[PDB]
Amino acid sequence: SLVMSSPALPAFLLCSTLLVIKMYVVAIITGQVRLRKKAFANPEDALRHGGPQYCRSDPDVERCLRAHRNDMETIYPFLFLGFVYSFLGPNPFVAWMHFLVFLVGRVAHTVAYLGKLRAPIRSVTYTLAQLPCASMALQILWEAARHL
Amino acid sequence: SLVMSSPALPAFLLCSTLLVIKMYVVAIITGQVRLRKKAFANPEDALRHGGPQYCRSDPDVERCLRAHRNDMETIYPFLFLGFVYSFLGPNPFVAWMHFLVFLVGRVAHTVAYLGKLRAPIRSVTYTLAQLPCASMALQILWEAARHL
Amino acid sequence: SLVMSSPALPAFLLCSTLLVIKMYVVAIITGQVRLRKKAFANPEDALRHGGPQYCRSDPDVERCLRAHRNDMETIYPFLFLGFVYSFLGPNPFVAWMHFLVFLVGRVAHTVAYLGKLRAPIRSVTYTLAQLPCASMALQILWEAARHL
Ligand SMILES: N#Cc1cccc(C#N)c1-c1nc2c3ccccc3c3cc(Cl)ccc3c2[nH]1
Ligand SMILES: N#Cc1cccc(C#N)c1-c1nc2c3ccccc3c3cc(Cl)ccc3c2[nH]1
Ligand SMILES: N#Cc1cccc(C#N)c1-c1nc2c3ccccc3c3cc(Cl)ccc3c2[nH]1
Ligand SMILES: CCCCCCCCO[C@@H]1O[C@H](CO)[C@@H](O)[C@H](O)[C@H]1O
Ligand SMILES: CCCCCCCCO[C@@H]1O[C@H](CO)[C@@H](O)[C@H](O)[C@H]1O
Ligand SMILES: CCCCCCCCO[C@@H]1O[C@H](CO)[C@@H](O)[C@H](O)[C@H]1O
Ligand SMILES: CCCCCCCCO[C@@H]1O[C@H](CO)[C@@H](O)[C@H](O)[C@H]1O
Ligand SMILES: CCCCCCCCO[C@@H]1O[C@H](CO)[C@@H](O)[C@H](O)[C@H]1O
Ligand SMILES: CCCCCCCCO[C@@H]1O[C@H](CO)[C@@H](O)[C@H](O)[C@H]1O
Ligand SMILES: N[C@@H](CCC(=O)N[C@@H](CS)C(=O)NCC(=O)O)C(=O)O
Ligand SMILES: N[C@@H](CCC(=O)N[C@@H](CS)C(=O)NCC(=O)O)C(=O)O
Ligand SMILES: N[C@@H](CCC(=O)N[C@@H](CS)C(=O)NCC(=O)O)C(=O)O
Repeated sequence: SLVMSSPALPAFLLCSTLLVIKMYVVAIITGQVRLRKKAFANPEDALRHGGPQYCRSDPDVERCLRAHRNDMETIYPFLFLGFVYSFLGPNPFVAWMHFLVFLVGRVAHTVAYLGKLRAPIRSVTYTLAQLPCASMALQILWEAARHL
Repeated sequence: SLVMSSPALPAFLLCSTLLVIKMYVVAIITGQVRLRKKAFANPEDALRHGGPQYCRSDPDVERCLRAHRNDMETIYPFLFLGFVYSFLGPNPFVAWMHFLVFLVGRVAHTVAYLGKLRAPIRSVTYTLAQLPCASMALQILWEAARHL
Repeated sequence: SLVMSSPALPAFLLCSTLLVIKMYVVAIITGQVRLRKKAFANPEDALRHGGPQYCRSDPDVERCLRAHRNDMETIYPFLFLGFVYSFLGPNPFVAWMHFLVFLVGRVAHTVAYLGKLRAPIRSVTYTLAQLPCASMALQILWEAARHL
């Protein structure tokens, strides 16, 4: 199997795929919140689900959308950086720590966001998760630059 | 050519690149709608195109933005999952079916969204397209986990 | 090192990683603008930073969010297209030109957006940067199609 192309790759693929699934869960929650609160973004949706007055914004829906957007701002770059980083021959344990800190940080972020936890809990989880991404980005920069 | 690294890879790259182009088409449509409806997000844009009163929201522009955002929520994860999945040695026909269902589902989604088709047509196309993504994610999870 | 899998790869990884870092910079700027202008998206944030009246929208915050969103609409597809394109054996100089035009175009876009430069400066930078992406997408299409 090509999952063995590098020792850090299986850990990366586990963490990344869990995070993609976590984003799908946010999307599912968002749809459920729209139905429950009867808050739809499109008139065609609203007319199917009770009438035109239900084409409206809702704070809980908007919160779900913010969580999903923040995921796109952070998890998508990780998918790129973590994949490349896996092939740079990092210490396997060090790489696992990068991926684990990101995974735990991001799951905590979603819990803090959707669960409306007091500030600055969410902000701290965001910052914690960005640390390994910054670290990987710099390592990739040096490796890329040195092969120019 | 490295497109032959795995039998499913060419089909994946065809479907993915078509979907990226499809997203670019949505971006082009969005700009055209902004010009036609004179609905700009930035005061500097509005002042070039008729005056400050044209820095305003428009329902058709917002609809285009929702379609593009939903594309980012779904197509970007597919780019990751489909790429990895291509290297896991899936049955070539089975893989083609995963990629084809996603491609057709997503093109239908954009048509349903921008064409304002009655509910739940768009919702069904979204769900249809998510099915192969869920399938690929689970397969990657097992492969990654088993190589830990 | 696996950065040498193809002659264009180091240049791609340099430009891509710089762009990911550039997006992180936009995220940092966004947070700084929220604090400075006291404009928070969440009531829990606002209550930590002065009171509920600071859960409010701000034009500069919204501008930062638009820049970041446009980055997600354009840089993320480049991460995919540029990576694949690097392995298609393009002329090294031609590939460097694709990556450089995208990098310069996108950095200019962010400067034009956040710096509120007169129209159509931002629009032109967007269009300039999309050109190499369109070029790469078409090349990938042909390579993928021909290996079906
Ligand atoms: N419009 C809309 C809409 C808008 C916002 C959230 C949701 C949700 N969750 C929906 C939503 N409604 C339906 C639906 C309604 C009636 C009958 C069937 C369906 C249906 C069937 C499938 Cl297979 C998949 C999804 C849906 C579906 N999604
Ligand atoms: N501002 C703005 C804006 C805002 C929203 C949508 C659109 C569109 N579509 C625009 C928009 N205006 C121009 C433009 C205007 C006058 C002269 C030249 C241009 C121009 C030239 C090139 Cl090469 C590329 C793009 C544009 C362009 N885009
Ligand atoms: N809520 C919120 C919020 C909302 C919008 C922008 C920002 C910013 N920038 C913030 C924000 N506040 C804090 C913060 C506040 C008090 C004490 C500590 C912190 C803090 C600590 C770390 Cl390690 C990282 C981030 C933060 C942080 N971020
Ligand atoms: C991966 C998906 C994670 C979902 C996290 C669910 C967090 C919801 O948690 C809930 O939040 C409510 C406020 O929203 C509170 O009223 C509840 O006390 C709390 O249980
Ligand atoms: C406030 C400062 C936090 C910024 C995060 C920096 C992340 C550190 O990352 C480190 O960078 C070094 C130099 O590039 C490398 O030698 C290390 O391998 C890398 O882990
Ligand atoms: C990849 C891009 C797909 C573009 C799909 C275009 C769908 C537009 O379709 C149009 O929608 C209008 C409402 O918006 C209707 O008034 C028209 O009858 C219909 O033709
Ligand atoms: C409502 C239930 C729909 C959820 C979508 C699940 C997608 C099924 O996906 C399947 O999962 C199996 C176990 O992981 C694998 O053996 C199969 O290869 C895979 O196709
Ligand atoms: C990668 C991050 C790029 C940041 C670009 C910063 C551009 C800010 O530039 C500033 O913009 C202000 C309006 O916003 C103007 O008042 C100032 O004259 C100008 O210096
Ligand atoms: C307004 C027209 C601009 C559209 C951008 C097209 C980008 C051109 O891209 C070119 O496409 C050719 C055919 O696919 C290829 O042979 C070239 O390698 C490629 O650079
Ligand atoms: N787009 C972000 C940029 C900065 C950021 O990501 N901040 C973190 C820590 S405060 C966050 O959780 N933002 C909430 C959000 O993006 O909705 C924002 O508007 O806040
Ligand atoms: N962000 C999505 C999460 C769920 C989702 O993707 N739903 C599908 C099926 S109803 C959709 O097409 N959403 C419309 C959209 O994202 O604007 C939403 O707000 O609806
Ligand atoms: N989502 C974009 C689609 C088209 C686009 O990307 N346009 C460029 C050139 S005008 C841009 O900079 N858009 C500003 C933005 O996305 O906020 C939009 O709404 O404008």
